[PDB]
Amino acid sequence: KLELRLKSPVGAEPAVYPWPLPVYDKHHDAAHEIIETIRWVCEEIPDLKLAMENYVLIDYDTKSFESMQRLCDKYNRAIDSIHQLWKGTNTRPSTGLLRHILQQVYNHSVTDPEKLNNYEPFSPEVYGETSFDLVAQMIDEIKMTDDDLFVDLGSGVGQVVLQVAAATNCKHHYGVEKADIPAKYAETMDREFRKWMKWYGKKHAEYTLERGDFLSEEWRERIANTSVIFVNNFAFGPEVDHQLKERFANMKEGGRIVSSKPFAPLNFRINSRNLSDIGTIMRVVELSPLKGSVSWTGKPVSYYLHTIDRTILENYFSSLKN
Amino acid sequence: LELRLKSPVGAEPAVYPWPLPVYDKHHDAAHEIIETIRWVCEEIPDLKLAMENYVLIDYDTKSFESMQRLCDKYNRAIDSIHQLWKGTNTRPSTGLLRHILQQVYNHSVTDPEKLNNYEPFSPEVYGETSFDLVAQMIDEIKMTDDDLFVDLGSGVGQVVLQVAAATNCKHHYGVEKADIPAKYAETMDREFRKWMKWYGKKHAEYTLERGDFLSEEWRERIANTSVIFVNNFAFGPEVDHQLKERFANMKEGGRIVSSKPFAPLNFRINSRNLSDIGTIMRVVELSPLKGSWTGKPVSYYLHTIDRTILENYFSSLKNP
Ligand SMILES: CCC#CCN(c1ccc2nccc(N)c2c1)c1c(Cl)cccc1Cl
Ligand SMILES: CCC#CCN(c1ccc2nccc(N)c2c1)c1c(Cl)cccc1Cl
Ligand SMILES: Nc1ncnc2c1ncn2[C@@H]1O[C@H](CO)[C@@H](O)[C@H]1O
Ligand SMILES: Nc1ncnc2c1ncn2[C@@H]1O[C@H](CO)[C@@H](O)[C@H]1O
Repeated sequence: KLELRLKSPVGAEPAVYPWPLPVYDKHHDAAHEIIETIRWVCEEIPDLKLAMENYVLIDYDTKSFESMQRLCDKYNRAIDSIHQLWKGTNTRPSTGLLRHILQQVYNHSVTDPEKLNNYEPFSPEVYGETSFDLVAQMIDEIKMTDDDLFVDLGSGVGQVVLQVAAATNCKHHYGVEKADIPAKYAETMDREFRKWMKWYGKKHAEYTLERGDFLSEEWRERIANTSVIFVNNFAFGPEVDHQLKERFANMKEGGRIVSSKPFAPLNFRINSRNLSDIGTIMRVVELSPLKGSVSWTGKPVSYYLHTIDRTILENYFSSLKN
Repeated sequence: LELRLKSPVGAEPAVYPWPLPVYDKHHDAAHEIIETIRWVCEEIPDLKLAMENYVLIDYDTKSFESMQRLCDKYNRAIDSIHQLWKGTNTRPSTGLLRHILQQVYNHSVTDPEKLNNYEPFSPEVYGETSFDLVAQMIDEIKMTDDDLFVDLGSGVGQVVLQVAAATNCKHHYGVEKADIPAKYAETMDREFRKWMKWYGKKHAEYTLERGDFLSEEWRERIANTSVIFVNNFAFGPEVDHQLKERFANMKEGGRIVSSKPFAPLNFRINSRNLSDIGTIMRVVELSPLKGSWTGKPVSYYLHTIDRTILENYFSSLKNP
């Protein structure tokens, strides 16, 4: 009774919200999530926008049970008419819808954000601010096919994995996280994501979010067999950084690493004193949405693309032999 | 016990005290310093060449010496470029303006709790969607030096500052009645003018004033305004009614951009609704989703004063 229901556009189980509606933060709540969900479904199903009496999307009071109920009811009646129309007569989400889905999955999953103990700009709590856009730019730049295996080393609550799995056709996407609190929230993010993606009728690639230490023996062979590694190594100490380079040194030719800090200098010059360095077996480039034909107006951020290339070491040895 | 950033145009340096201020749970002045440096380097290519690249990768925001080293490397690069230019003002890019407006807010609104604003239109979240929707609005209405822009209920003045940085309107006004945002708007104004000079960026003339937009003085001022911006989403029926009476004195082609329409989108003039504001204005819903938008599914409303709607009704009665 004391609740609001939104029918799924594809006939999945309805989204059920209790009344009073949950509040996510000081300026964000479930009332706005309901309005935006309705708007997104109408935007991408044009018959639905035609069927719905749209005056309610102007005339609404988020603090009134009756007003919010009438808004949900108009949308649900329009869903029923469209289901009748389709009776008589499964794609990847757009970037805009995926941004909404990921936020919605986070709001239903991470109920106590204080527990994360994350005060850095890479916190799950601010993922929608810059990270989502930079991951979308990364997806467009780093071409992935069904022959690729994607791994996020230290995946937090799994946001990058969910975004990449919704956008690409990699064979599989993995997220590995060590810390207890984020790996526990990742279990809910996983269930909430699959549920919401089915509610919208959207496709995603296969993915797994797992609890683990990416420096373990099991993960050594797994990194060696990964074609695309994503790693937020910005705050990693020298030991972890060193151990990671040792793991990357076992990757196949053409294997790629995308990171927030470079693992080798951008201007690496192979000599007799730096033959041990990872720079001898990889090309490194700085990718910035500020560079190119990209219409970027966000933060002046960059990421780094590393590609395993053993010809740098091979050519130096030929120079030494001849 | 401080950090200094030299201006790329030789204005007074930006001075930050140490320990560096914290703005929120994930945002501080150390990130502001780094991003300021990155923006100046991005838009001055010789600067990016002169500066040692490692400096913006290996930094510790919690170390005075590390942050001082970072500022020093940028200041030395500014000095080399100033020497290069010795040896022989534009508008900010959208990206730089977004950074400038956040920076102006960070230095001005020290106690955001005081605003008592829990709505999505709060100054505290302006950079999230409002900034992008205002940028879309500026591209859509295409104001010239003959225009006068007025934001009715301007809060801390963010819309006025954005519009004045982007357009060549003769003047931009913000009028705010509430004490706390009107007081913060005075600081936003000073900080904006200072930061714009620091970057060497141009803006149009603007005034942020404390006042009641329903007063007699404002009645004549609204009548002489060519572009009104108003966030009327939470306005009661009395304010809404009084505003329509103000808009009814505007000139033909006068425009009102708002968060809620002042007249129905499907208004049809008849003998029973001749009193309605819909008889003298066109109304259209503008949505960035219609027409590369991936943000929130938001809309705003454009009203254009057009008394020919009323006139055609009378001429249609006399010419059946
Ligand atoms: C951890 C969640 C995330 C993300 C997106 N991202 C970046 C890179 C630099 C940034 N700088 C500042 C602020 C951000 N939010 C940044 C995000 C990223 C990419 Cl695209 C490739 C490889 C690693 C990373 Cl971490
Ligand atoms: C007050 C600060 C602002 C702004 C930009 N804006 C809107 C309009 C609808 C919105 N919907 C949801 C969320 C937002 N942030 C929205 C912002 C706006 C415009 Cl472009 C024209 C006329 C009035 C308005 Cl209020
Ligand atoms: N050895 C590790 N194995 C898996 N995740 C890790 C490990 N070390 C750090 N992390 C995680 O990496 C993330 C930062 O990239 C954080 O969420 C942090 O908990
Ligand atoms: N009569 C008025 N005069 C000036 N500002 C007002 C008036 N009424 C409301 N406001 C302001 O309009 C804004 C609502 O967008 C608030 O900042 C609020 O204080």
